[PDB]
Amino acid sequence: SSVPSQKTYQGSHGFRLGFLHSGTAKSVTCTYSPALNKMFCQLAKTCPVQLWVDSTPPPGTRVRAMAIYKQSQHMTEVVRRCPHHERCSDSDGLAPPQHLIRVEGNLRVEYLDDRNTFRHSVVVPYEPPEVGSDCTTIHYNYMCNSSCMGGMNRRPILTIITLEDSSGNLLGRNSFEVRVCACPGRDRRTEEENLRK
Ligand SMILES: [Zn+2]
Repeated sequence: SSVPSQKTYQGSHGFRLGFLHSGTAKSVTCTYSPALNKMFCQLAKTCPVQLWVDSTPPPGTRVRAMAIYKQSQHMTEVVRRCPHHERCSDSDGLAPPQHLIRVEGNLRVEYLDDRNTFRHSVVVPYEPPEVGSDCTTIHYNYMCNSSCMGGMNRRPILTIITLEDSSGNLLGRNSFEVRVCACPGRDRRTEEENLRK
């Protein structure tokens, strides 16, 4: 399949992502590394991602998340769940069983299997922040480990978050690497220690 662009594009609304401050305790379930621009998370656990805008986009704006393989040799392959997890019957009633990325706690979620590129993505309406908040948080879940055989096969992925109009035109784009693993805290610490040493 054709490779969706990963180029950062803040756009006219100044679209940026934010992440909670987490540490590297071995018990942590999701932890973001600013140095690596990389989220480390466990399978099927909440991954909060904050949407920040400098100006409010118009009604009908949407927020799409899509995984792509980070390495050039794998970029043209659609990111999918492994057959074992696809068949394990763990859906929430809406997410197709093959989709890696789910959204939890959103009544207006839509799951797309692109009719032409076969890529999967998950989209929700953009909602402005509520009273007292400065950003909007989406709760993602990743439904396979990076190591799953027949799925990610130990290959790193990026998540691309796009702000789009109702018709799919690009308003903004950001991305971050993801590792889905048993012990995100240890893996983040190891990768950061390797980076800094
Ligand atoms: Zn799997």
